Amino acid sequence: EEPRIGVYVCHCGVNIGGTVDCPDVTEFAKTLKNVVVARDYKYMCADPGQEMIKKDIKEHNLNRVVVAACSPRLHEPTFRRCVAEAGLNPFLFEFANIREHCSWVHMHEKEKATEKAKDLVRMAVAKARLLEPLEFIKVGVTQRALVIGGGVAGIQTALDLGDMGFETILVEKTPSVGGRMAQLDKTFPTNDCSICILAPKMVDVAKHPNVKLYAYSEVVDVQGYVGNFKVKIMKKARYIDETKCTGCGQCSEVCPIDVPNEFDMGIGMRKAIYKPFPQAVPAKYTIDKEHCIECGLCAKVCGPNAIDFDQEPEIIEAEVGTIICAIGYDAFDPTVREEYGYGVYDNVVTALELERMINASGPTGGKVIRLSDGQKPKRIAFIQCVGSRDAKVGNKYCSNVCCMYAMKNSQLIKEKSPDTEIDIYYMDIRAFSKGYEEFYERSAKQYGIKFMRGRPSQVIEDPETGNLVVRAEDTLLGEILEKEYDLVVLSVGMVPTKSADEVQKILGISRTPDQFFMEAHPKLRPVDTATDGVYLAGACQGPKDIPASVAQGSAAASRAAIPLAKGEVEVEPIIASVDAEICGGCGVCVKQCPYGAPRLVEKDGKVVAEVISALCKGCGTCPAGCPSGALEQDHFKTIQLFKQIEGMFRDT
Amino acid sequence: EEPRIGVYVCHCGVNIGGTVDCPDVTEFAKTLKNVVVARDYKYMCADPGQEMIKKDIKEHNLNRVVVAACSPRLHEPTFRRCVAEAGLNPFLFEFANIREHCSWVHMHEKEKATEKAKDLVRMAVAKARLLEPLEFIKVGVTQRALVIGGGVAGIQTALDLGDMGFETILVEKTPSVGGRMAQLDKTFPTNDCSICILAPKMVDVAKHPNVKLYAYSEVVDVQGYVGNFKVKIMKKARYIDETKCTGCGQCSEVCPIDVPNEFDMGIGMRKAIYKPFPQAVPAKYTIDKEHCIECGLCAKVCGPNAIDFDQEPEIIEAEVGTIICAIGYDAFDPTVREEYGYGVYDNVVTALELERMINASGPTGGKVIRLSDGQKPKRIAFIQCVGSRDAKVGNKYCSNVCCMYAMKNSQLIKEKSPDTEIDIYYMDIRAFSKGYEEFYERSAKQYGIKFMRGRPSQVIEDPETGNLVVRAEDTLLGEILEKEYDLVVLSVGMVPTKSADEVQKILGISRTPDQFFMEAHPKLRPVDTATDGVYLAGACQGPKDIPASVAQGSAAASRAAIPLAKGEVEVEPIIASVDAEICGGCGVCVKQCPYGAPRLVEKDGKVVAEVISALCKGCGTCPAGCPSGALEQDHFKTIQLFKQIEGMFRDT
Ligand SMILES: Cc1cc2nc3c(=O)[nH]c(=O)nc-3n(C[C@H](O)[C@H](O)[C@H](O)COP(=O)(O)OP(=O)(O)OC[C@H]3O[C@@H](n4cnc5c(N)ncnc54)[C@H](O)[C@@H]3O)c2cc1C
Ligand SMILES: Cc1cc2nc3c(=O)[nH]c(=O)nc-3n(C[C@H](O)[C@H](O)[C@H](O)COP(=O)(O)OP(=O)(O)OC[C@H]3O[C@@H](n4cnc5c(N)ncnc54)[C@H](O)[C@@H]3O)c2cc1C
Ligand code: SF4
Ligand code: SF4
Ligand code: SF4
Ligand code: SF4
Ligand code: SF4
Ligand code: SF4
Ligand code: SF4
Ligand code: SF4
Ligand code: SF4
Ligand code: SF4
Ligand code: SF4
Ligand code: SF4
Ligand SMILES: [Fe+3]
Repeated sequence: EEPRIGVYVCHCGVNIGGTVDCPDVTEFAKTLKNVVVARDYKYMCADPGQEMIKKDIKEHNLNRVVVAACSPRLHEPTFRRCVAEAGLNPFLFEFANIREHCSWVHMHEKEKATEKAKDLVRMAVAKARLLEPLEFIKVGVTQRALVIGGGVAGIQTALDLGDMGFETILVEKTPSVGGRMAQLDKTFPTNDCSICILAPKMVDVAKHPNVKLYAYSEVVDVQGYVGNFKVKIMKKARYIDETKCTGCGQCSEVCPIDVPNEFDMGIGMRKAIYKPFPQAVPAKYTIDKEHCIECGLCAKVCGPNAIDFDQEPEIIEAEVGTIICAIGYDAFDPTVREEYGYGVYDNVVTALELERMINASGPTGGKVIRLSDGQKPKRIAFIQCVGSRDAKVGNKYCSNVCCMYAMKNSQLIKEKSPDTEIDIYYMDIRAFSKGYEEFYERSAKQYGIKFMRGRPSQVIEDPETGNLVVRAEDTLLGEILEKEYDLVVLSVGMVPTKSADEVQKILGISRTPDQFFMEAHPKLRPVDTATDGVYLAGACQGPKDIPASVAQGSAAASRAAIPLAKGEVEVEPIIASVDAEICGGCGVCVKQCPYGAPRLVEKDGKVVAEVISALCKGCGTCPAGCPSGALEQDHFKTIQLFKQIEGMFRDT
Repeated sequence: EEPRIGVYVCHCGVNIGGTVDCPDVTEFAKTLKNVVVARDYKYMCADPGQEMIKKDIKEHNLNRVVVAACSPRLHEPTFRRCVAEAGLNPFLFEFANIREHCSWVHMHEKEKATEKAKDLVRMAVAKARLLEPLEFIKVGVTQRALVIGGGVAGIQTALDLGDMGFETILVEKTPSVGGRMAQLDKTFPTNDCSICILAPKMVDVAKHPNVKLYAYSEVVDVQGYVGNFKVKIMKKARYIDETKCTGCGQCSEVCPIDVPNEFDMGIGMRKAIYKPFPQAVPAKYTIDKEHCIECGLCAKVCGPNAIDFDQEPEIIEAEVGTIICAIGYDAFDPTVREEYGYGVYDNVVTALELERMINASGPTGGKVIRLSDGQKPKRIAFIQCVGSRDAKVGNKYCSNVCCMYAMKNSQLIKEKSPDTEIDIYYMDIRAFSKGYEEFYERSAKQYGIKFMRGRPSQVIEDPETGNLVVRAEDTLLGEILEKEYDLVVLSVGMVPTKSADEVQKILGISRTPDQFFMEAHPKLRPVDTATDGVYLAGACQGPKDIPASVAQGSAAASRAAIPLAKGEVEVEPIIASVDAEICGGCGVCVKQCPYGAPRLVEKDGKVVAEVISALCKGCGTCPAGCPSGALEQDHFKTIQLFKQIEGMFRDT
């Protein structure tokens, strides 16, 4: 049948129309072969736009639709549903990106943007002509979810999913769940005890009938696609019998190797054999082989003889339908900001270190003290925006929680020591949510915490006393201050967790300019990722506080429960297949597929290749590498791409 | 059975122990009748403390436990589970608040705080003896949800729930869904059209097989409890047949009466027969009988003969298991801040009015013009924090979105008119989320938008030109500015929607100090309300942007789907019941219950009262008002409270 194309040019208000002469693109579109209808409209995704496309498909008997608008990554599915509702196969629809790829990047070159939009429409029309109707692959959904990361976000997702009756697996890297919230002393704006409100949830998750918690474990491989993921979990060896482990802690005294306690941010000192924190769930010990010397002194003291160095990590194979990534974040390392002297001056600390110092169960026994002499500081300075809103360190974003935790900890220090003078050096106080501005008002009126508007230039240590001097301009007075302090606290920003690189490669997700994981759309889909069946929850998606993280955990559980509840999802048939009449079995394609989909086989007495459709993810590498042309990826066939290339220069 | 009590005194590190002599309280506790065990421990809510109680319950065959520590509002559930795990009924457990209520408020009066702690332990022990074992009530959950409010939040909740396969009802007050987002032109920080994200969602929700949309309707009554709500929806009369209506609008051209358009904030003029905005869903028309003259001119042009002036509102009865409140918000009315002259000066407008002015489909055709002469403003001033962070107007909170929308609309005005000079008068720029600080950086570096740190003192109009003068201190220079402008935009804050009062009374939910709806807990239950089966989503819970509102919509869908998925929920048994042998049917209790649980009935030839257990929420008002003592609230019986009162002065 002959192509009958409908070209729709969107103005997107003035986002496109303001730069691209949309009516002119529409007139040009009509001059192309097979383009029987062409219209321009203010909002193509809106109800009148979709109804326009639909009505035209029926009235003008179109078999190809071209939408010249935003990015397919945003609305390709929207328009596929719109055309499918009118009876047109969704793979006979072609998107032409003239907004993100044209109007938004060529704002001061309108005539050239208009010319570029015409070529992109022509390139789309060129591919559209040779597109073919494909059947969306209906696949089943394994009734099981996987949550990676055991913090407040991941815990919330697994609790909601388990409460809905869905089998859920929760994988936690460290020996205990709880995340950074377990390291905090109290939480703003209520000043609630962090662990005192988090432990009940850690307990609920550990004994939930629908949640399988795998602590001290890591996801090492994820294969498959939405509804059919095959996941490999490595249950790391603690080198201590899990069942015979009482969790008393008497084998650590003998250990001669001291390791800096990660939980205490490097202030505290733990042993090779240890426990992360007192309220840890599950309550069990672990041997760190990265620092263990295998002297066996701990084994001589250990009664049960739970210690076993011949313990081997177990690889667990599990099948899940959806995956929620909630690996959280790490605190920025301020050593780079050399003028603040972190790592040089003893009394300059990060706010996360301060949290561990304030926390009752911390290394200093809940006592805020100077690391140089052990004395309690009488004067303290908080420096805001450390590692945030700073191009020199590559973090041009706001870490969201630093203004609030700085004011919070200042209140906690005042409650414990009212005579302590506290000054906060800031640019903007961001107390933007419920009770936050009130919390800010309170810090000053009730606790007498002082605020200086001015980002400090440098910190200088007095080598005689260990005291620090903060150099900064009081911008509200137009004068330079040089105030002395007993302790300087750096309000460090949030950065992606160290393992984020590994987790990205395993799930196949992307990152935003801030290096955190990328959501499908900031407003249309805040917890979904462009990768179907993979969602996000918490700080790994971007800097945010506890409630925002808990809300995302719940949101991710809802989004992740949709495929599980439906029990069936539709996946793209943009897969590779071998033309047996052309394949002479050269074997080049076999090793190119990382999923082993193409395989050599005997057919009609000779050897040919055959793609196992289910294992093909649709990359297009093997057809590109096929020297006979027998292999072709549906929707990205060489001929289709060839016509698309011709389209940039001429009509074909 | 004789009470066997176990009293546990917590030190909470030194939070209690540092003020209250805990070992002394423990000694005193042992002198009370029925106390078999009494122990003091550093952290009772920790694993060792919980195991200590569980072990003692079994080893000393205890039937009552008293924990003298923090507030039951924090750990009552924790200790309930702890004792229930040891076999002790959770209602035989009694909390004594000696931290929030004693050690934390009597820090400088240790002796008296110790004496007070002893009395509180004695008061608890006194009630404990007469406590009884109670069993939770199991009720079924109607597999249906109700979403009130058709904004982006409510739409998101309805879509997720419907996508999960749950029958959902979406009630929208105005003739179209979309909310305030529908009124915006673009949305920060992506500068997408509001329609980009919202319209496809409006489209989907209107044709969702599991969602019943009731536009131009209001919930007028809600009765029952979680899983068993009986709701009444009033389908208001549009005076047009929706099934017959095409939504062409030939009628709008013929109608001779002009009504101010609410959607355009009074800056637009609509007709008696109308469609809120061009992209409205349902794409149907409505007749405002408040202004219609009944000339019947619109009926002459309507082909399908849809106009019916004899239309009567229909009351729909529906049964739902859960309810999600997403009624949104209203823009603050700045008339009160008389110094800014809103409602006096023609060229002083609110940012929401500006949104309608700058929207292509708005009254001015997307042209920002002065309302005094129709001329385009060459100089514009944005005043931040209007109606927020201000005690004089009673709004001491941050409205969250004003810094961002002010910078967004300034970018939009510059794209349309680069020669326009824009100055933003602010205190703090709150660009706190992903891409926000970047958006802020961009407004200044790319668009040349200027920022003045100074909350303006007043605006003064030139009566001859209509131009405004902004009086403010440039705090970063310590000088007073008196700059002239062609248009002043007031960045109005968010306040609860007008109907919030009516909805609050229907659902039985509370409000936080900012007048927005109150969440169960800020940190851990951000979308649940203290009223079981009633959840929140969006701006009605507090000022927030679209990304957060969509996330809450999804979060609410997850939380609201838990009871629906379980199909069974439990209810606290701290309810009222009548002792038939004592009740002589005096009828005093009946009218005291706002839920109508106590009812008069005939039993064995005589009249007696009978509480319908499921309708009792457990307030204790009718038993308190019962003159025969036949009515009692389990867990708060008069005798139980009497002993508690005696306990303050002596041992019972
Ligand atoms: C100094 C400071 C003070 C703060 N104060 C407050 C406050 O007072 N109130 C407030 O609301 N918020 C506060 N915040 C923000 C708060 O810490 C976060 O909102 C919270 O930690 C986010 O929880 P999360 O689960 O998203 O991430 P996380 O808490 O970091 O949890 C992530 C979890 O996943 C695990 N994990 C990491 N990588 C992997 C992997 N590859 N595989 C498996 N598991 C993995 C981690 O070990 C961790 O347990 C503060 C932040 C800082 C830095
Ligand atoms: C001037 C301005 C500019 C803004 N710009 C941005 C921006 O650029 N980006 C951004 O992210 N955010 C922005 N915001 C914030 C944004 O408007 C909100 O986040 C968003 O509208 C939240 O939608 P909602 O569903 O929570 O409430 P709403 O949008 O207010 O929707 C509430 C819905 O419920 C309905 N309703 C009300 N009462 C009842 C009842 N009794 N029964 C039934 N239905 C009822 C209403 O008719 C309405 O449809 C801006 C706000 C303002 C004021
Ligand atoms: S290894 Fe043995 S001594 Fe060490 S905590 Fe476990 S049970 Fe106790
Ligand atoms: S064998 Fe390893 S864990 Fe045990 S005492 Fe020696 S160094 Fe410590
Ligand atoms: S939340 Fe506050 S301290 Fe933190 S990056 Fe933003 S402005 Fe800076
Ligand atoms: S690369 Fe092509 S010709 Fe070679 S075996 Fe594979 S499909 Fe056949
Ligand atoms: S196109 Fe080829 S290389 Fe790519 S996933 Fe498919 S079978 Fe593998
Ligand atoms: S039981 Fe209450 S008072 Fe005691 S340690 Fe726990 S939170 Fe603190
Ligand atoms: S989202 Fe895409 S189709 Fe919709 S108005 Fe914007 S550019 Fe147009
Ligand atoms: S003329 Fe009739 S069909 Fe057309 S929009 Fe008006 S009421 Fe609806
Ligand atoms: S009958 Fe009513 S709706 Fe129709 S034209 Fe007259 S005033 Fe307008
Ligand atoms: S978001 Fe900005 S303009 Fe709005 S109340 Fe807060 S500080 Fe003021
Ligand atoms: S108030 Fe008491 S005595 Fe009177 S009818 Fe009710 S239960 Fe009976
Ligand atoms: S105790 Fe309260 S809720 Fe219960 S039946 Fe009596 S008045 Fe109603
Ligand atoms: Fe506690």
